[PDB]
Amino acid sequence: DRLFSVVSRGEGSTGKTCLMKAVLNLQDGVNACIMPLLQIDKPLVNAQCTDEFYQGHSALHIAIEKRSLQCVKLLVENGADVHLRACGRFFQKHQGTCFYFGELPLSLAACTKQWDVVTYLLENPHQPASLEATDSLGNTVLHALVMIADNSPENSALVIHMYDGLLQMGARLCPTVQLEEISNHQGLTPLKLAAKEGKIEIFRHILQREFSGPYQPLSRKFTEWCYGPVRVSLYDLSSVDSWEKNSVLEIIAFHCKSPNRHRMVVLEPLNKLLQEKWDRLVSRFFFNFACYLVYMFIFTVVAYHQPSLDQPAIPSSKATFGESMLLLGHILILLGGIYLLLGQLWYFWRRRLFIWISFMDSYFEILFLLQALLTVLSQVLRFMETEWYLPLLVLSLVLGWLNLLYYTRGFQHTGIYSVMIQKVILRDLLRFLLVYLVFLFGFAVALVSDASLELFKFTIGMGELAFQEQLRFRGVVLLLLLAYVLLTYVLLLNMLIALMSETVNHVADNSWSIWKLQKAISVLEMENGYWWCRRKKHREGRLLKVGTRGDGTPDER
Amino acid sequence: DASLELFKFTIGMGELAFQEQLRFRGVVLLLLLAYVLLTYVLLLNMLIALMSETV
Repeated sequence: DRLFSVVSRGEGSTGKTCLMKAVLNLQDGVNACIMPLLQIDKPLVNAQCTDEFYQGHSALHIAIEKRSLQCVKLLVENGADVHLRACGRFFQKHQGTCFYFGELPLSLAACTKQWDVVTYLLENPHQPASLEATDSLGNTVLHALVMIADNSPENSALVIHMYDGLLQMGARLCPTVQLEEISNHQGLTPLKLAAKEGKIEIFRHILQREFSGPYQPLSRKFTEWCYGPVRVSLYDLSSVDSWEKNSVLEIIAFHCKSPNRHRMVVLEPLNKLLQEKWDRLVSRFFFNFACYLVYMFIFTVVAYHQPSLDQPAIPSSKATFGESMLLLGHILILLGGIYLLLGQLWYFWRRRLFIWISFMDSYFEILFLLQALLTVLSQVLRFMETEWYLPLLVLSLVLGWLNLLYYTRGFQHTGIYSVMIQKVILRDLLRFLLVYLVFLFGFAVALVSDASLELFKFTIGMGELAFQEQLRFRGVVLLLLLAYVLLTYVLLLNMLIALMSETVNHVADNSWSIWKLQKAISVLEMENGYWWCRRKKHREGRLLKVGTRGDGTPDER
Repeated sequence: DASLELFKFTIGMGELAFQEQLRFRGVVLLLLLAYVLLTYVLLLNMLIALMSETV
């Protein structure tokens, strides 16, 4: 064809005109055939590529992508649009795609540090760039700069300096429009979206933001009392006072894409803010701690002083004060069970959890829900007048004894080894109980092929039961079977020690991260589960006296 | 008696296994002995990880 070869030397399925194909090659960075396209048909320079891949794409986007200047200066005198979307299947639907490169010449101009065409597209007398522009997802230019971030500090540095330079132009070219306030169609600011997808470097950059030059509502890290060896940091703290959109640890609690969710609480305003809120208010959880302890004492003395009889729901035997303490402890114990049960069903209907499909998230709530289910079947079964109530009351008892050690969450030694054993609940013993109950399955089948329960009681390892059956010769088949007991013995001790090689090597600082994460979530969840009234929601400042020695030049003006 | 013999049941050297055919043994020592496994690997874990702490 003369068109594609004419744009090679000198279609309708992809919207590729001879100018579009003429931009698809750069060829020493020139395009000299723009004037006949001006003769034939701003609709050509802003033309959309027809294909499903590049739906909405124009040549100006390649003019950014070719990193040239002749393109962007001669693809703009014919009326180049800026506010135009380019959402297709080269774009933001699926993973493994050039996801959100910006769909927008200001955005993709601002992604790869092309400050000459950001500044140049901010100075064209055709259509100045909408900084507040957005897409069908609500993701603006800030969400473009945050969703492009990665774990590499080179990309973090170029994005943070092109980002802070974009804030420098936004404070110079088009001020008085709060671009950070603008949210997505999900309805989250780039503070809330950056903390949502877990970009601690740019959310940190929001928290570390201080603007040299005029004027004050662009900084976030404030200093009011200057001193040499003593720094006084102030913060507006728009994080926890966001009672309208979300709390930050709700969209960190629950995104549930988290690449690095655990480490980010160590970062400063969440850390010291939820610490001072801890030793404000949250540390007085000891009342519910000892209250649940005395609760378990009450069910302990109800089920423990169970009178030996065949008639359930008996009257006071005998007529003394202690049996009034028994029945009183019974009406008190399901009286508190209704409070815990309404708390967890409110947690269900509000918190919307866990359902589908394969991998269970929190191993807490299977135990709370299973204990709740077996204890309401214990209650209704107690109304159904049987004897089978008591072993399930023992089940809710001992599983409640396991539920005492959920409340072991903080102080400085105990809470962080509670993150050690909590993490080893999250990692090691699940596979160990899988293969160990498989090997007890083959072992208990192997001894049979009373007898079953006595086979369960043969081996903790405490068997001396050795068979008097002189018919089935013992001698090879327990030689290699007891050799297989040696195989699973050193294989499961090997699985314990090598399991500690798996989880222990990595849990050094993640105990110091998951810990203050766990009590951080507990802070923002005692202000949730307890429903009622005012938490401290003032945003005037946060007084911190950092005693870091500075003997240089502050020179703050 | 029952208390002191319960102290002498477990260094770990118990073979006392109950002849009481009334109180069915079988789930409640299944998950109770599973809890003995929990405190066994949890306190051996507390020994080894305690040596991670102080050693």
